[PDB]
Amino acid sequence: EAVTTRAEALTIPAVLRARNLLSTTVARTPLVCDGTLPPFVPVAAPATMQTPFHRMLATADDLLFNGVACWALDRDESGTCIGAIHIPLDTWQIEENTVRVNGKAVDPMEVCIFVGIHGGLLTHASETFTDARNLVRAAARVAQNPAALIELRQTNNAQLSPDDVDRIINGYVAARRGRNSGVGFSSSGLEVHEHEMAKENLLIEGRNAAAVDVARAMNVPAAFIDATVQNAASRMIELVTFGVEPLMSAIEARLNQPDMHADHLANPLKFDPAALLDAIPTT
Amino acid sequence: LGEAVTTRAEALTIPAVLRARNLLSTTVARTPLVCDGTLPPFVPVAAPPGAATMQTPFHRMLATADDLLFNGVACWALDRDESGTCIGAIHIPLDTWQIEENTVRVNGKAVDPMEVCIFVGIHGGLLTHASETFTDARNLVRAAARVAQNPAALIELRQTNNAQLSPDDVDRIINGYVAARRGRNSGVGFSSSGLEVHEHEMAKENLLIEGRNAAAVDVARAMNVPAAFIDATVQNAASRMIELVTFGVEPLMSAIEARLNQPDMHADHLANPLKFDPAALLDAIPT
Amino acid sequence: AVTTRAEALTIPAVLRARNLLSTTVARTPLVCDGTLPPFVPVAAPPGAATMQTPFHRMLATADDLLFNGVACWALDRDESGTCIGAIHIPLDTWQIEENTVRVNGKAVDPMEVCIFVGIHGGLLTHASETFTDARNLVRAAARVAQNPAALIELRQTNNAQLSPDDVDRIINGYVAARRGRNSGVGFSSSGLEVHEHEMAKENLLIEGRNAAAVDVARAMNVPAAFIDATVGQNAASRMIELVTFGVEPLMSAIEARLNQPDMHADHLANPLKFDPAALLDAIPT
Amino acid sequence: EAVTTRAEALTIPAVLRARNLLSTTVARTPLVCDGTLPPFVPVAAPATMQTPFHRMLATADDLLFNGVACWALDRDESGTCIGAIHIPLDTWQIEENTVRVNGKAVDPMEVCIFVGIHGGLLTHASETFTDARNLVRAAARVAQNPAALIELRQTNNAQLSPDDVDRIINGYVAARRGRNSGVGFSSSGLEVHEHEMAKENLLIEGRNAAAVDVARAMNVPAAFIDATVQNAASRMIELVTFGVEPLMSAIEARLNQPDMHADHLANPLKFDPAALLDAIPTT
Amino acid sequence: LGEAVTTRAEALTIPAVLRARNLLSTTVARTPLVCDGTLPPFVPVAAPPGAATMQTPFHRMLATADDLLFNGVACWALDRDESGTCIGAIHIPLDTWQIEENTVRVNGKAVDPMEVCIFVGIHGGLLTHASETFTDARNLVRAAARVAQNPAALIELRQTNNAQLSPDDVDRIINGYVAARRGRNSGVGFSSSGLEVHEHEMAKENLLIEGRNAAAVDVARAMNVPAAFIDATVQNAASRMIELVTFGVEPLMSAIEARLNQPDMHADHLANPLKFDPAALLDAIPT
Repeated sequence: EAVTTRAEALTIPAVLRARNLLSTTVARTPLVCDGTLPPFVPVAAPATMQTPFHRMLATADDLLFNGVACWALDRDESGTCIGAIHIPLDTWQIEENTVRVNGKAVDPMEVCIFVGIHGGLLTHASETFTDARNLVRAAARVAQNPAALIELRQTNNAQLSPDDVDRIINGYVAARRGRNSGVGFSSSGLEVHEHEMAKENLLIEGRNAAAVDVARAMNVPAAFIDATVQNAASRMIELVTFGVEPLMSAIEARLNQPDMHADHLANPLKFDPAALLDAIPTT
Repeated sequence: LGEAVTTRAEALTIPAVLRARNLLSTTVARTPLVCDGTLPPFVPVAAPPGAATMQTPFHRMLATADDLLFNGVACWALDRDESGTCIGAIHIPLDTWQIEENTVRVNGKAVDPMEVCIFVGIHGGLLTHASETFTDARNLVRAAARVAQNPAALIELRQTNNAQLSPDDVDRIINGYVAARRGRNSGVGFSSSGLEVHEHEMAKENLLIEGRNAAAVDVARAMNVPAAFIDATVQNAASRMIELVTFGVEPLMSAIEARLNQPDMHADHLANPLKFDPAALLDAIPT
Repeated sequence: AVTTRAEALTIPAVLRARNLLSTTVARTPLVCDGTLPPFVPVAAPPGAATMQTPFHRMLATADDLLFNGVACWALDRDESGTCIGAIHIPLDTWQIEENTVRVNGKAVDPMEVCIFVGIHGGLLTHASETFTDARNLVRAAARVAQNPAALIELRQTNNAQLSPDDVDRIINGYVAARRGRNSGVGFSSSGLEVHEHEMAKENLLIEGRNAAAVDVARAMNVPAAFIDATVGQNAASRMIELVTFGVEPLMSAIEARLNQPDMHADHLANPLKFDPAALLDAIPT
Repeated sequence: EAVTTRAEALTIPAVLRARNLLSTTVARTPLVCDGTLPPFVPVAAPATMQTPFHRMLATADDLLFNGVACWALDRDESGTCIGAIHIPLDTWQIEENTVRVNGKAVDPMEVCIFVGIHGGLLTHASETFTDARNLVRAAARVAQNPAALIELRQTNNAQLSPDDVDRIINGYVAARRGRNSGVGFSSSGLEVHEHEMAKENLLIEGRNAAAVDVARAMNVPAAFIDATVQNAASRMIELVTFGVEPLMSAIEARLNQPDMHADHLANPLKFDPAALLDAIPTT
Repeated sequence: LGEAVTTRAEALTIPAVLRARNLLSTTVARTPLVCDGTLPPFVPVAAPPGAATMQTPFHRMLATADDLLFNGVACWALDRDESGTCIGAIHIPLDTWQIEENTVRVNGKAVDPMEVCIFVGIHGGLLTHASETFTDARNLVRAAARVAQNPAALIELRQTNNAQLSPDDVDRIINGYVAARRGRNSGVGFSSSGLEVHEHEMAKENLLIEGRNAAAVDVARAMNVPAAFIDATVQNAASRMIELVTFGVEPLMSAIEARLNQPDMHADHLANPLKFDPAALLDAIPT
C-alpha cells in the first residue's frame, strides 16, 4: 500500500499544494538572455501542440518526482536547436549508454536530458508520503472505531467448535461494519472487551508533523502549505529563493550547454523571477 | 529499509535530512566561483562537449557538496592536457576511487596523483557521525505509525481457569488473535472460557511526539543548519540567505576553496585567490 | 562511556557546537602588521592529489585543543632556522615523555615541532560524563517510548514445581514476544500473570534531553541558543557573539603560542593576530 | 563521593562554563600603566615556556578554586622583578611563616603570592558542586528506574532460609541491572511491589536550581550559563563589571605593591577591560 | 556540617549567601576612599613593606566589610608612629580581639585604645540575625537531595498475619530492607510471608521547590540585596551598579565612613571629610 507513483503522491494534498507552488512558478517564469534568445525558447510544438508553459511545467514535475526529464529536439538549422517538446518518462530510457525513445535507439543530438537536484521524490519521499496518506486513513478508521482489537470473551463453559467461534466472530464483524447500526448480541456469558485503544493525540499531532515532513522533502517551507510550527512580493521572493530556484538552476545548467545554446558563456540563458513580481498588481 | 541508517540513500529518506541537504548543497552549487585574475578553465567546464558524461558544473559542485557532507571527502577527476594545464574536471562517485598507502586508484587502476583532485571536508561525514541520530530519526516516525493505532506492543493471553486445554486448543486462539492483530476479521478475536486478553507495554505518546521534534532538531544540529530553517520548533529572504550562508554553508565553501587554492589547481592563488561569491546569490533575489 | 572524540561527535549537539567553534577559527585569517610569517599561507608543500591545506591545519588544531587541550605542528625550517611551513599532525603520532617530544617512535628536536596548549585539559577529560549522559538519554527514550516498563514480572500464580530451566525458558517466551514472536502475543498458562513495574518518567526524559543539550553548550563554551537548545538577531551580531565569548579564548591561546620567537621573530613589535573582522566583511550586504 | 577537587568540579558543565567566562576573560585582558610597564608583564618564561596568557589564566583559576596563587619571580635587575612564571599549587606551601617551593624553603622575594576574594570554591562550593553533579546522576538512575525500593513479597507460606531469600533477591537484581532485558520471574505467590517512587518534578526543577546555585557561587549571573530564571559589548561589560572585575582587583592589589612595581602610587598597574571591547568587531 | 548554621564558614557554603556577599563586600573593597584634603596615610597603606602580614588595602577593606556584615563589628590595628600619626592600618581577625568593660585586648594583652580602630556595622551581624534562615536555606537543599529519590521518610513493616516470627526473624528482614534503603542489593528487599511494606511521610515536592526559591529571597532580604541580583525569582551594568550601591552598599559604606571621619582617624573630617567614591566604579565600566 506504499505510495510509489506520482498519481498516488498527488492524492496527498500537501504534496499537491507544494507541487503547484513549485512547478507552476517555474512554468510561469520566462527564460531570458542578453543577445539573441535561442529559438526553442518560445517554441515547443509547431499534430498535438504543447504550449511552452506546459513544456516547462511538465519538465519541472519530472525533475521533482523522478529527478530526470527529457525534451525531444527539432534541430533544423543545420546545427542549432529550433524547437523542443517535453516527452513523458515512460517514453524514453537510457540503455547502457544509448538513449531510446519509444524503443527505437536515438541520436544523442535528438534529445535533451535534464538531471535534477536529487534522485526525485518518488525515490526519497516514498516512505513519508506513505505515512502522510496512511495517517489520514488511520484517523478515519479510528474516529469512530478507536479500538483496534476487540475480544469476545466466553465466561460460560460450553465447548464451541472452531466453526462455532468463526460464527460468533462474524456477527460482531457485521455489527462493526455497520449492520444494525452497530448493535450486536453477545449470547451467553460472552462479554466484549475492547483493547488497543487509539492514541488520539498522536494521530492529531502526527498529522501536522506529516505535513511538515512533506514540506521538507519538497523544499518548500511548511508555512507555505499551511502547516503549523508578509505581502505577496515577499512570499514569492521567499518561495523563489529557497524553493524554486534550485530547480531553475539545474534547468539553466543543461540549457547552457553547447548543444542547446552555443553562445552560453558570454550570453547565458537565465530564468527571470523578477518578471513574476512585475506581474503582481500594484496597490 | 531496514535496521541502522548507514547509507546515503537511507538518510535521504528522512525528510529533515533531505531538506537540510537541499539548503546546504544547492546553495553551494548555485554559488559562483570567482577570481580577480583570469578564471581557471576548469571552473566553467566539467564535462567537455563530446562524451557520455554530461556533467554540468552545477551538478559537479552539487555532487561534491554532497560527498563532503555525508562522506567527508570528494574527488574530481581532472582532464589535464599535454601542457599539464587542467582544462576541465568532473566529479566522480565515491565508490569509483580510493587511496591505498600513497596511491590513488580510480576504477581499480592506480593513477597519477595529478590526474585527480581530492577535497577534504569539515568532518568525517554525517554517515559516520550522525548515523545513530538518523536511525533514531527514522525509527521514531515508524514507531508512531505502529503505535498510533496499536499502542500496546505486547498482548498476553492469560488463563484464569483450571480448564483443560490442549496445546492445540491454545494454538487455535493464539492464531485467531494473531489474525486480528494483523487486521483480519476487522480486529475481532475470540477468548475461550476463562481466558482473558491483557494489554501490556502501552506506548508513551508524548515521548513519541516530542521525540519527533527533537529528532528533527538533532538532524539540524548534525547538519549545521538552524532548526527553524527546517521548520523544527524550539525575517526576509535576504537575511535568511545570509544566515544560512554565514553559519551553514561557508564552512563547506571554505573547505572547497582551500583545496582549489593550492598550486596544482590554481597557481596564482596568492595574488588572486579563487573564491565563492555568495553576494551573487543575493543579487539574484528580486526586489 | 563516551571517552573518545569519535564517540563524542555522534552527539548532534557536540557536532554542532564543534562546527561553530572549530570551523570559525579555521576561517579566520591570521594577519600581521609586518610581513607574514611564511608558514601562515603554507601548511603542506605543493603536492598533487590531496594535502593539508592551511584551513585544515587550523581546523584540526582547533579540534585538538578543544577535545584534548593540546595540539602539535610539525615545523618546516629553512637553513636560517625560521619556520616556512607547518603541518598539523595527529595526536596518536606524538607524545611528550620528559621535557622531550617524540613523533612516531623517534625523539625529536624541540625546534621541529610547535606544541600548543589550550584553555583547559580538553572536553574528553572534563566533559566525558555529560557526553555519556547526553548520549544515553537519547537511547533511553528510544527503548522507553514503546517499552516504558523497566521491569517485567512474570508471576507464577499456582504451585507448580518449576525448574531453573523451566523458569528460564518461560522468561525467554516473553523476551521473545517482547521482540515480536506472535505479533507480541504471549500465553499466560493459568499459573502465570505478567506484571509491568517501573514505568518510565517521560517528562524527566523529555526535559532531560534539552537539559543535556544545554549542558553540552556549557561545556563547549557556546550559548545554548546557538545549538538550538531551549532556555525558558542578524548574522553579524551572532558572529560577534560567537566570537567574543565562543571562540576568542581559543584564538587567544593559539595566538600566544604563535607569538613566540621560534615561530614569529618580530612578535614583540608586530604580533600575529586573528582577524575576525574578516569574517564580518565576508558577510554579504 | 563529594566533589573536593578541581578536576571533579570541572566535570560539571555549569562550573566549566562559568570558569571560562571568568578565567578566560582575565587572561585576555591586558595590564596597563602610565609610564613604564614593569618588565614581568609581557614576559613569563624566557626549558618549558609559559605564555603570559597561560600565566594569567592559571593564576585566575588558582584564585577562584583555591583562593590563593603563586608566581615564581626572576628578579634580576638588582632590585626589580623582570619575569614571573605561574607555578602549581602543589608545588608550594606556607609553613609557619616561611614559604617553601618543592620542599626547599625560599627567600620571600623569590615569590609572589596572591590572595583572592575568598577562600576558594573548593572550600565554599563543595556541597553545591556535589549536589549539582549528583542530581544529574539521580536523573539518569531514575529516568527508567523510578522506584528506589523494590519489595519482593512472599504470600505462600513456605519457610525460606536466609540463603533462599538471598537467592530470590539476586535474580531480581540481575533483572534490574538489565539481565533478560528486565524480565524476572516471581516464583510462587511472590509479588513485586515498587516503593519510594521518584518525585519527577523535583529532579527537573532541581536541576536548574543547581545550575543557578553554581552561577551564584561563581559570581556570574545565571543567564550567562544559560540557567533559567543584549549585544556582545553589553554582556562583556556586564560580565566584567560584576563577574571578573573582583578577581582583577585582587590581582592588581598584589601587583601594585612595592616588591613588584615600585612606582605603583603615582603609576599604578591596572587591567584594561576596554581593550576587550575594542577587539569586538564592528558591525 | 551539621546542625544550625552558626559560623561564617557554614554560611558561605550557601550559594546565595556567597553571591550576596561577593556583590556587597567586593564592591566596598573596590571603591576608593577619597578626600578633598590631603589623603590620610593609612588609606593607601595597610601592611608596610617588610612584614609577614602582606595585607593589601583591598583585602583590608574586603575583610572589614565581611566582618561588619556577618558579625556586626570590625577592628583595624593601627600603626601609630611616635608623633601619634597613624601611618598604616591592618584589619585583624575577630577572634584576635575583644572588649572587656572599657578595655580593648588584642591577643589577650590589653592595649591602648589608640592603637586600634573599631567599626560598628548597621546591625548585629547576619550570624546573629539570619542564622535560622541560613539553616533553613541550607537544609532545604539537603532535603531535596534525600527526598528526590527517596520521597517517603518512613518505612513501616507491617504484619498482616498471625505467622509465628521470632524477633530474630524480624531483625533479619528489617536488616535486609535497611540494606536496600542504603542502596545495597540495588534497592531490593524481601518481605517474608504476610509482611508488607508501607510507605509513609511522602514529601511535598512543591513545598520543597517553592521553598528553595523562597529561601533565596529571604537570604537576599537579610543581606540587603534585591533578589533579582542573586537570580532569585519574584537593565545595563551602570544602572545595576547604581541600584546595588544605592540600596545595598551605601549603608555599609556610610557606617565605615562614619568611623573614619572621627578625629582619631581623620582630624580634618569637618572641612574635608573622607568619602567613598562610587563614581569611580562607574568610570571603570567601559563604553
